[PDB]
Amino acid sequence: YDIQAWKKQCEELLNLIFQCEDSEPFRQPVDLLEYPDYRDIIDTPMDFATVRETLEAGNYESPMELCKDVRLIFSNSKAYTPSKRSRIYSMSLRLSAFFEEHISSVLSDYKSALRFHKR
Ligand SMILES: CC(=O)NCc1cn[nH]c1
Repeated sequence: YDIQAWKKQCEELLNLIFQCEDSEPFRQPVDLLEYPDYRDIIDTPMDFATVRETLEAGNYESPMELCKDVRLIFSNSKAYTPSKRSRIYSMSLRLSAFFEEHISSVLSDYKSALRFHKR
């Protein structure tokens, strides 16, 4: 029933993601000195520290908005990878599976709480 519960649930899931070794390439913005052509390929950079800061600033209205930015981290990795067998891209796929497994109930609970509110 709780329309606000998603926020702390997302904070806890972000804490788990930061503990995951697979998140290391995605914890901070991609370094443009390390990858000079990054912005030629990627229009909208995204990373987990930016997601956490947006959440903590009260700049997400719903977990769907947070989920769209997290999914953008993964699609950027897929777009930038020179190979589907690359190390960083392979880490992104495992991390994506972990994220999707955990975000599912957060989204379902939120949508059901909002439907109850508007009943
Ligand atoms: C496949 C890919 O995303 N390469 C760029 C990168 C390097 N560290 N984090 C991202």
